[PDB]
Amino acid sequence: SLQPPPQQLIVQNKTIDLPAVYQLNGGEEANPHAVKVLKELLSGKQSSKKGMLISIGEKGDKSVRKYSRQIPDHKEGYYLSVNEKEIVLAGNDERGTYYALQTFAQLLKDGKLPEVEIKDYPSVRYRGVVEGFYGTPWSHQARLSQLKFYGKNKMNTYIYGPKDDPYHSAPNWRLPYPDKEAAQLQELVAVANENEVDFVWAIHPGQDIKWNKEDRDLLLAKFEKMYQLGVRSFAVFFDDISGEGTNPQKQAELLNYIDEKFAQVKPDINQLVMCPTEYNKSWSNPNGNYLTTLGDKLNPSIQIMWTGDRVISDITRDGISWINERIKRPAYIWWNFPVSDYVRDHLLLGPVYGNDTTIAKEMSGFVTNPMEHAESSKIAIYSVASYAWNPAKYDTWQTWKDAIRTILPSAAEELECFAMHNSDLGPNGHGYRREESMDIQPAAERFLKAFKEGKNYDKADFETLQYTFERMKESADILLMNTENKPLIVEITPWVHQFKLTAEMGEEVLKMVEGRNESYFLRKYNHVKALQQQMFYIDQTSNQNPYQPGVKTATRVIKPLIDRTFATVVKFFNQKFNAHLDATTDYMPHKMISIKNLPLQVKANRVLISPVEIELDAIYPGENIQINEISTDGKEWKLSAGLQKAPVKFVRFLRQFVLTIEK
Ligand SMILES: CNC(=O)C[C@@H]1[C@H](O)[C@H](O)[C@@H](CO)N1CCCc1ccc(F)cc1
Repeated sequence: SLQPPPQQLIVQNKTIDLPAVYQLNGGEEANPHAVKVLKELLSGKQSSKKGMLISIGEKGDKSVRKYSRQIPDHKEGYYLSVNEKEIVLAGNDERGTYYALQTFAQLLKDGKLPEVEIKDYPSVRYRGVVEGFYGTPWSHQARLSQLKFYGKNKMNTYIYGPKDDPYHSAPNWRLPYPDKEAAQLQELVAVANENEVDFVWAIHPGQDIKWNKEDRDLLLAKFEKMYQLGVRSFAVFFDDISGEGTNPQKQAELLNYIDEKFAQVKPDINQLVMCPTEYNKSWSNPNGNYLTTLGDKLNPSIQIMWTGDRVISDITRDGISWINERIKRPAYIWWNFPVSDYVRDHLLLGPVYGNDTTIAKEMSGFVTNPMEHAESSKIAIYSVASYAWNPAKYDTWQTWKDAIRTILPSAAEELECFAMHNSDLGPNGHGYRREESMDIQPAAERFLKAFKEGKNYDKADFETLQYTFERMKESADILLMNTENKPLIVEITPWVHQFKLTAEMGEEVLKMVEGRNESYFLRKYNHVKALQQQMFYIDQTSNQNPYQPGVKTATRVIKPLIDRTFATVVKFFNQKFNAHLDATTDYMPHKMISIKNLPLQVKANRVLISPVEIELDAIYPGENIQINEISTDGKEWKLSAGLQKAPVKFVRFLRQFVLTIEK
């Protein structure tokens, strides 16, 4: 298995030993980065002329003049051959040679190579990642890990643009980075170069830019500073802004000025990219002509980014033809997956799919906007790298599995389990969803329908659910203690905790279904209620960000199954034994009687009704009561209003109804 899969491949049945004795040809000529990889693979240090010849170099080098005709005439292309007599590692360019070695490293198994002929090259010119999300920007160590990962998977582009980096966006995009950050960026660029990645530094000046000489000069001054730090590719983002900065004429003029007075004046600047204000069809106003202005005015060499028909969308043939006709060039795709900054309580670990596989020539580039969880994003990144290199043979599920086995080989099956049930985004404003838990979806749907209707569920379906919950617990506990990729485990641990609780709860609820006596049923019932409380605790103490705090897992299929199964069996119990057990499926320390069944939610220091009287579990100082009588007890009482730290336990009087309290 090779990732990305090469364009052309011919395999035999011969097994070549990684030669004890080798003769290196072209070590002084070839890409130093590629040579370093090779020499590292050759600890079989017997290196005389008496050994198996190994030819490495770029097209035009003396080392590979023979195989000149086999080398693909594409940028970043290469030719690789292994047989009994000689090994060839010939790239069309230095980066092509490097990519030949990355494939060669995958072929090396058990210290023995297969007899293969490979002619390979990318179908998309620019492939990689744009760190362009809202939230905590990737740590320095995360970014270093990312760059080495890109090189291994032949991603040649990394676009730096964290929305919450103050020196990337407003107002301090005018200011140079402090010495610490500057030294770190200098290192990143160096590491990027060592891994054949283009470090593209983006700037995001649109929100407060003045279309005058001062701001223009300051932007160029900033670019000049980044250049001194080693940056050789640049970008200007105009996404998510209002006001004068949205002017297409001014944007195009600025970019063209940057191109003509900086990009072309420097001897070695590669990529120049811009992100438009209208970066998807849905936000494009047909009443005007923003995109056709950019397309006509912006110099053709300059790239224009695009997220598809919507903010979050997959790329289609009709969609890319639509934008391309207007910007007068092939779109540079900005794919908003697996970015989760609008569903921050979810991890998006599912496979990469939905993007048309035949449109490689219709795009200038393809980059993915990831989660602020860097390691967790490697699943999607690895897949995009595969897709972008050879879209014609992109295998959705095989690549997803290959990614997981690469990222965490010591616990691949456990990570698959966790990831399969952590891929959907849940409900959101963009209406973007992904498949989740499809393996067990059919058995869950049948079981619940039969159970509710009082019909007999199939034993097979029941046992599948049992197996699933059992597997989830194993996976959760093994992942917690995994020391192979510690940074990964740190990222997902809160979800892994919630994942195990979900599985434990599922087991206990199934036992309530099997329950044949009252005492045992009650024991299980009390255990479930305690587990609910534990999930609440994690939801309130982990991932407490300002936007979607907490931790949600297995939301598409499994949590609804358990909740609905728990509610149903409790109803049956109350009917049978004339009891009044609470069939609530989510713990809530507060109460709200009156909408009669609308549940309360605790988010940070806020108590709210899901879009009348509320009773808190205690007396708190009140902050305010936003909306769209106060009391400490039911005796004495007193589009928004404040509380001024007054003691509150009861409130009395739907798009929002939120009580904020002090902590
Ligand atoms: C190509 N550029 C973008 O995709 C811009 C932004 C950021 O990159 C963000 O990571 C991504 C997905 O959340 N986009 C969300 C945009 C929605 C949004 C909705 C309402 C708003 F008020 C502001 C932003």
